[PDB]
Amino acid sequence: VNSFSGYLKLTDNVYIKNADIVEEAKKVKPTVVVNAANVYLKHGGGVAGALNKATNNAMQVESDDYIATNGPLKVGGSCVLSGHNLAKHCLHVVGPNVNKGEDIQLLKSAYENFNQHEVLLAPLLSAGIFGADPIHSLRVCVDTVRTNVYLAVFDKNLYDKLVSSFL
Ligand SMILES: Nc1ncnc(N2CC[C@@H](Oc3ccncc3)C2)c1Cl
Repeated sequence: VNSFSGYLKLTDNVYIKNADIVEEAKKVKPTVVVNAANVYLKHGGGVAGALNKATNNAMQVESDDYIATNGPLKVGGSCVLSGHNLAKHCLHVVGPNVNKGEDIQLLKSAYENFNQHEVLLAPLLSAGIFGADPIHSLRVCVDTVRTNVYLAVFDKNLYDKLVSSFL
């Protein structure tokens, strides 16, 4: 038993809710919240901009030190940093950005990072401003992640389409 509430169960291990991941994170304090990161950990907009704003820019400060030491992430890669006031840890995961021309096949590699964590609160990777189809992202999630994932979908209209079209 865990503290996630109001989720619809899609599979043995994937759950989905119409929720703001920031508000969801502040209430649940999950062990891991996933950020929709880019390789530079520049948290300017979308999920990343929202999560970072909720940390009063502490996520960005930590991220800039990470990049100065380690260099950029790979598309499809991840790093574990602090969850600040939102979670114990933040798993920064880089899905391919279609608006930058990145290969969509890298979406599966991106979701594989979730398997290193038993339970996660996450957005749909490569959705929103990353330009991929969220229905495809949900399919890849279900077919790749084996650990327990709680997906927060900000847009109610999108949440209803994802559920109604789920196979
Ligand atoms: N998945 C998302 N994609 C893009 N923007 C989002 N947010 C939530 C509200 C606002 O973010 C904050 C964050 C901290 N204080 C007030 C508002 C935009 C989200 Cl939740």
